[PDB]
Amino acid sequence: GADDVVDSSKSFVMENFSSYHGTKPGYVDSIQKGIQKPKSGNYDDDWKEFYSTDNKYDAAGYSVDNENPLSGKAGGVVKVTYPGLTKVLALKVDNAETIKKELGLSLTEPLMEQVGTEEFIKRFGDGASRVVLSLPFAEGSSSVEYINNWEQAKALSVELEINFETRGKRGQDAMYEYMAQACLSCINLDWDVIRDKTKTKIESLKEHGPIKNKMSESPNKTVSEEKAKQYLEEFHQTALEHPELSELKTVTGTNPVFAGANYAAWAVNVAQVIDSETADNLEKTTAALSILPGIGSVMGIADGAVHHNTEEIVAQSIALSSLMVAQAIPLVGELVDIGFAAYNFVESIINLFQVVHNSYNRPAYSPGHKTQPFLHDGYAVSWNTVEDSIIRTGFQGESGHDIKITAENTPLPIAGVLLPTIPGKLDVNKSKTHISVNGRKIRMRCRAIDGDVTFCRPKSPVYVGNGVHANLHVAFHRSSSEKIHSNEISSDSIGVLGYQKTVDHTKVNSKLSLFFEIKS
Amino acid sequence: GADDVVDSSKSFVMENFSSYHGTKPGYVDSIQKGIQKPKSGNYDDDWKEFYSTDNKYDAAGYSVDNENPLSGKAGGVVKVTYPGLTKVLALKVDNAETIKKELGLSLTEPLMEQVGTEEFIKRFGDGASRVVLSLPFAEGSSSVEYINNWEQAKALSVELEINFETRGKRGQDAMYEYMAQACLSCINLDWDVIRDKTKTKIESLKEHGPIKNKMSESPNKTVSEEKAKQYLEEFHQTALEHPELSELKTVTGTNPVFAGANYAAWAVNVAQVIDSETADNLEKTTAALSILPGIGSVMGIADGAVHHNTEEIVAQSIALSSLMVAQAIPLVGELVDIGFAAYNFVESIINLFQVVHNSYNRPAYSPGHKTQPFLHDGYAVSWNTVEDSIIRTGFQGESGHDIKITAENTPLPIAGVLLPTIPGKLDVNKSKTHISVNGRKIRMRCRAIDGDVTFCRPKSPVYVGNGVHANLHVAFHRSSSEKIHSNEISSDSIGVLGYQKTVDHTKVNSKLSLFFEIKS
Repeated sequence: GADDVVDSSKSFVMENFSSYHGTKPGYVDSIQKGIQKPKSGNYDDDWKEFYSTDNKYDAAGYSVDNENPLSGKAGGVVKVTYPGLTKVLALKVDNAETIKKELGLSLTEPLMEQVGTEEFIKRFGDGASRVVLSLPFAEGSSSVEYINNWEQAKALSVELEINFETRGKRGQDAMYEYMAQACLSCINLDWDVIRDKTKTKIESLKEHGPIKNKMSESPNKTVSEEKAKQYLEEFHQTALEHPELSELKTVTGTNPVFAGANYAAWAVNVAQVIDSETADNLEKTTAALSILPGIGSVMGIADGAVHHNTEEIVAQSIALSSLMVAQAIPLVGELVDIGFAAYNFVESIINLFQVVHNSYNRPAYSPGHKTQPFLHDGYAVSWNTVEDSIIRTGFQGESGHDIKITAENTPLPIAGVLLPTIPGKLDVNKSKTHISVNGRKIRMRCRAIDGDVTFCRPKSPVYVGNGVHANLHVAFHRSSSEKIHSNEISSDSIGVLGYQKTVDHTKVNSKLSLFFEIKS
Repeated sequence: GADDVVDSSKSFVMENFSSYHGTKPGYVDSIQKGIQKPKSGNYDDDWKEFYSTDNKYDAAGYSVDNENPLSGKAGGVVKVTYPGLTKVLALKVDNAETIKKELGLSLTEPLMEQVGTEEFIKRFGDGASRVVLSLPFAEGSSSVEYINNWEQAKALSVELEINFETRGKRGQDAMYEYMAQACLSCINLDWDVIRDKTKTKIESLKEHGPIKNKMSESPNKTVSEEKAKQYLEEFHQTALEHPELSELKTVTGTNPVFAGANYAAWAVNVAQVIDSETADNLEKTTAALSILPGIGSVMGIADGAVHHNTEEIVAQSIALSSLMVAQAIPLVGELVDIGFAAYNFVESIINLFQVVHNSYNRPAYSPGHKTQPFLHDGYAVSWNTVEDSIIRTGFQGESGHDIKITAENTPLPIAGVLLPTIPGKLDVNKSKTHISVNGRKIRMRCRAIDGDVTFCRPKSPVYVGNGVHANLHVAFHRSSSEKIHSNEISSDSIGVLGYQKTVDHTKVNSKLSLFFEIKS
């Protein structure tokens, strides 16, 4: 029925309904004369339309130069307003055939065509001058996408929200500073400060005796990739000794992702894929750099956290990466000017920083929460469904909870599982708790540890891998209707235990965590 | 309603309804006198019951000695038959409160109690002498689990299906040879042959000049773990040169998982966790060995396939592993007799082989098929739902397909995606195809490659990692109602491309495959 394709709760009517539209450079002024369909030349006749959104910051992402989409200039965002009263109709599905059939409309005329006809709107407009469809912007987003009938969009009034090119910043800085307003702490850095600090640090580092000497030491010739990495590793060790890098050094030691070997491999990789034509063009540089592994070493991003979180540390890491890439270019080839390290290398990587910082500033589930997998030591585990991750409380009775388990290649063991328990309010049903391995149901033997943890081991050995997967089913029983209190529990996760290894001279199992939420 | 908890299609009535029950050693004869509730001492008052199954081979898995569940003897399987007519009632959920409420029965008396009362059965039995509940055995399984009211189970007639101890085989060989009857080729090996071949190969290998000399060379002293691994690696290289290992050598070279370094690390790991008490006890040996990583090297299992698939190669790998572990024991400690390498080491690992071979012999989805993830190079990708993996054909209109993407730690790029296409019958809708990164919707630029592939790249750089995940949404449009024909397509997978690397002196992207099925 129509409620299968339309959400009446999120449908509504508004007077002067406004929304936002990202606009490419060169059209920021011309679009403000009026919304008009572009010239001929698509993918779905039913979906011809003019697109807008409720989120001006999402709209800013569609404003970059189409001929240089990765690195080009952003135009701006305009606000577009319908005069009068508009019915926004929220959809539950984006399939034109389903929407057409379930709304009793003609299946022979494009959906978006009919949305714009006087019939359809006297019928669905609830007294509105026009009808605009709505859809969920995307998975992981709360924004709203608006689909406007072109003709009806002629009625739109258009004005400026922001012109990114009037700010006169370098690269895409204005666009990303704007998007950062869409609101782990937060990374909201000043990139003019970072760029100036980076140039300053590069010039200043290059005038140190030890670094100058290291520079001389270079083969300054094409040499094998392992020799190049060894020299670059040495260079990194030298430069990090200097005080303009002191903060970097301190973050460097807290994580192997940040070690000199990883900077060396990144710098060698960069020099290997940047030829003279690419070095001269920001877009081509960005496309090349953007497909390399290892950028988290330069970015100080590991374990879900952005560790290079101040303008000072970021400028230090970019400065150091720049001079390492300058050192690596003559060790891989002869035909590329090392000016790339100071110019488009810095310009491009600054752009990549802003993309990734932008991702980490958006709400997202951590590994092991809801349906995001926990990936670790070659395993993948995850809650089968979102409800599995909720442990309901305040009632007598049972619940069951499914956890998917597998591994990437060779067979890896599952040693057991650490579960929460609370006498009366949350006991493990050890009859109904089991692990199914390619459909072989394996029962468990469990013992209590302290008072709030039950540890269960399979009664036959469990292995998972390419082609062998498992379902861990956890059954809890509740003899009391008393609500669980958030300190009767000492962890917020179920701990699946993988293979045994030695961490700092102690034998422990690989830990695979599924985070739960107690509710109700 | 009752149809929310009961499946009338899989419910039925049978005359002389029989099923199977795994029986622990010492109870195979006594159980055949009659089914009886054991003495007092559970987890859910509603679920007191006697359990059976439709699959005698699954039942065989519950027949092992409870005091030695990993490695102990298996009793057998008995067939249990109800005289007369039984109503089997299939359930859709295993929650006693939900089942009780929805079936209009009392919520104050255990479910399984009421199942056994004359009331409930005149009412649901459709003229049956008793009522037995049914449930899905497990995830990934097609077997059926039966839950029998104890009292009503007094009526059961019991006979022998198999006594595993009468076969008089070593270890658990009878149980696993039986389970293998439950039916990539298949691994159905004769383990008496393997054991005899293994003893023979060990004795024969130990009498070679080169291997004897290598033996002398050993420090024969406790030494560092890296020195031990170096010597063991040398030893492995020596033994593989001898003709009784020729088949092993040939499989050895086809895969780095099988290289001498991995055997050495396994053998060192084993020697490190086996003390004298553990070496003397099969169950304790098995519990220790079963939680180690790396067993696929000895098993020849990698990439979803069992490469050591003949009695000859398996006996060669176990023989070689045995003598390596004999060499590693004095290099880690002084208090353990190397007789462990020949006795319980071989006994235990044979048991682990049978467990894993048993897993690979069961039907299962490969990585990237249905909802099993494809794990590779630190990424995880998967179909969001099972229907996403189906591309329907034979109609004009659109479909959409969601692929979850993330990575395990530091930010890794998504370079683009390779998609199937067929003019008219399956075109990419490049307006509605996009990738959402923590809710940031990124559009694509696509180009055709040949005639049946469309390659799409994001218009802003995509990275994923701990805390950053993506949804790839693929929209197809169909201008013809003609059914896709299975040679208009040259691959059965969508290819997500990750970071760039060099494979045999060529630059390629990490390949992440989502396998689809064309249907309808």
